[PDB]
Amino acid sequence: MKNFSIAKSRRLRSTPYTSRIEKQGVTAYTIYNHMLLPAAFGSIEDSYKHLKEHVQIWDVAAERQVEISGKDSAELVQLMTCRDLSKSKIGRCYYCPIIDENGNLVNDPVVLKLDENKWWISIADSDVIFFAKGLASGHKFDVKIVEPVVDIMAIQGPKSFALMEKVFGKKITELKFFGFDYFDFEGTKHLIARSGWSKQGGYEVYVENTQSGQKLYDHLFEVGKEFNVGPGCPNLIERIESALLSYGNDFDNNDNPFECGFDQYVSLDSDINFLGKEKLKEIKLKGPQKKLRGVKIDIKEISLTGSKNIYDENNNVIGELRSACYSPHFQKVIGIAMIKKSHWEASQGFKIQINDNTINGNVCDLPFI
Amino acid sequence: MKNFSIAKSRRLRSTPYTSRIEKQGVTAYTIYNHMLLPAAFGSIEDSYKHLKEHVQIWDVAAERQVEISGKDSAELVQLMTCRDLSKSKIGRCYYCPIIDENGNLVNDPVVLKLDENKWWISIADSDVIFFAKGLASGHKFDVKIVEPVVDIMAIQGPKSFALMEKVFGKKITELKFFGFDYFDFEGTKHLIARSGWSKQGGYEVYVENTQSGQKLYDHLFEVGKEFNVGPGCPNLIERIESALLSYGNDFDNNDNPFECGFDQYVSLDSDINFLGKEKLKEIKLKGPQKKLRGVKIDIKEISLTGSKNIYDENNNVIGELRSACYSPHFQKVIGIAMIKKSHWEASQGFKIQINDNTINGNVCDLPFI
Ligand SMILES: Nc1nc2c(c(=O)[nH]1)N[C@@H](CNc1ccc(C(=O)N[C@@H](CCC(=O)O)C(=O)O)cc1)CN2
Ligand SMILES: Nc1nc2c(c(=O)[nH]1)N[C@@H](CNc1ccc(C(=O)N[C@@H](CCC(=O)O)C(=O)O)cc1)CN2
Ligand code: NA
Ligand code: NA
Repeated sequence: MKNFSIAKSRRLRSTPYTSRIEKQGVTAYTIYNHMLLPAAFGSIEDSYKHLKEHVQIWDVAAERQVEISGKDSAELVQLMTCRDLSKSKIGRCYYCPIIDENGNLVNDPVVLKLDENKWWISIADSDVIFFAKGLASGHKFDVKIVEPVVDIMAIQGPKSFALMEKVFGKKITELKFFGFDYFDFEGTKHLIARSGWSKQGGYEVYVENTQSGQKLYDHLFEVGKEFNVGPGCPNLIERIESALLSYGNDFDNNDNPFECGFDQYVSLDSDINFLGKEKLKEIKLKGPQKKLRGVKIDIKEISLTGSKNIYDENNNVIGELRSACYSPHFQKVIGIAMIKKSHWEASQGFKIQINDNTINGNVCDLPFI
Repeated sequence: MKNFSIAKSRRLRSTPYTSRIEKQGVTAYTIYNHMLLPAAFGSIEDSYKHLKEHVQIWDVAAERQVEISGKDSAELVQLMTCRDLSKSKIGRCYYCPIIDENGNLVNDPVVLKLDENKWWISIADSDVIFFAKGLASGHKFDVKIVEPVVDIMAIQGPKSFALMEKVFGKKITELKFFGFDYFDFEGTKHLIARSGWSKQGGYEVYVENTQSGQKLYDHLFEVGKEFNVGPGCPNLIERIESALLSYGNDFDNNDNPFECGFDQYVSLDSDINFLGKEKLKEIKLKGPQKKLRGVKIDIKEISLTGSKNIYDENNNVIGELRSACYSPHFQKVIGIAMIKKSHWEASQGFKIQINDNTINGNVCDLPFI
């Protein structure tokens, strides 16, 4: 078979939105944090054009929360990330690389400061919950760690602002990027952040009152018709163009923040303790020997399922292509590659095999646009 | 909406066997430890009948290892589990429930004792590696923790013994259940355990020398025609009939081992140090308020994708059905359910609404067969 079906089970968790999206045209799934995440609603290029011009409602429930509350909750959150949260404020979100004893990436969540003693870690695809539980047990921290009943619905695209203002009024229009607050829908208060995994604008509703969230989802579709609302999901083209990086795809637990472009989030000259601070000082002094870069490849199609080596002019491996797609903007294939320091330079040439032919590419900066 | 395609990416990791199985009729995948695990090679019933009669070779590379080595390794491994490993022997495997600060299940791995200071933890679907790393950081344990390059291939079914003897000769016939040793294939030594996720007999080859394991895979198909060898995968029907439990399906991180039938593996009266030991003591003294039980249901079809409530005659929830299938042995649907203390007794009747029919069922003992 060309395509393979996904085998559902309790373990591949469904979401509060599954039954809806399956009547709205979902065509493919991925699995993210042991949960169904839509991967396509038909054509990826059509979804991309629609996202950049209208507004979409997304089931991103698979962006699970790790809730850490209690006396030592701030310190435990800080312990896991190289980002300095000492001046963090309630009502703000923070992109926080989580690192291990080697200084290597575990996850790249968004952290929400709900209170000094209550934090939500909105995670990429790894079981941060068990990292946090292990750390807390070993450090004898006085915290409570749970995966709360939170199921994010995102509203993304340039008409997200107009749609959300229609539903919630003027107060939501004051919400700054990466801020959050609480908004009433039909008597129920929901936490809503201005965030999401696109650079096309919008919001993430952190649904705790599940039935009210399901009704809000339906209401967004009913009153969003004038904005050409449609279902959607994180878009491969958009996210590669925007260089929105994906744990497990572009970087993994063998990479450190300096190999990923996370330099601005590694706080080494402050007094905070975090895992691997250690080794991260050593890595920053010497400099990385590999780094994520963009590539352009002159061909019109690709289906990347895993890493592909890229090669030099002497057929020595000089990097690894990790994410890729056809970009209508460039009218060629673009992608994200971990490249050796020999071939870093924007415009450096390389060779790659697609099917059984050697095809030329060039290295470029991120983001692409 | 009926079946949905899986969307492949680097993050949904492929295995050393992917290219082979995709020429051998794989039709459906699940995701297990962020890795492709085959779910079907066409009809599940036909796969079931074949496994019960003959022999299958399985890609179960998604059964990842956590390797913990060094001076404090034995201690860290024991810290994670309620099972007493104090008299553990090199060359043996042990079923070892992994427990958190609440006494709840994180994973139900098989632990292989390679040396006093080298342990492999063969895991179910959760990121045990990060639990280990967290604990090790807090305790400042002198350990190395890695996910090694190990990609299990299983050989399962009543003809597995004869096929393996064919390849490896008499000495493999000496291997006892849950034992392992090293066996030469074409000059490469492979760790082989008598284990696997069926009750139909066989082995798991812990392939480290990937190229050699791939050659072995091919060789088993070539020499296994005598035994009607075929490809396959863990089988829903067989595993429910055999009462083999799956983390994330039958039990999860809100359940403790006394709710799951793991009592024999919980060591409370020895001197071992592990997480939640106090709380398991508290919990054992009250007794569980819910437990896993078997059910039989009077219909011939089901497609279970999540928990389904099961009811008494006056419409109160008495439990949650978590895994189910049609069983050709029973000529009816069977399953595994978390049932409330009020309604455990074998033979207790219940009702379940499936679409337009209320269907009768009853509670029963595990295992079924
Ligand atoms: N809830 C929420 N949770 C998340 C994601 C999200 O999407 N929203 N995405 C995954 C984690 N990855 C990212 C990647 C990028 C961003 C993001 O939005 N980044 C801004 C960072 C802004 C900043 O640095 O302050 C950027 O322009 O790069 C957020 C999460 C999983 N967790
Ligand atoms: N490598 C290996 N690793 C594993 C699995 C496996 O399948 N093999 N399976 C997953 C964990 N679950 C199980 C469930 C049952 C068994 C099993 O085999 N149980 C015997 C227990 C025998 C004993 O306790 O000694 C039984 O008959 O119930 C093994 C792993 C993930 N890790
Ligand atoms: Na989701
Ligand atoms: Na696998």
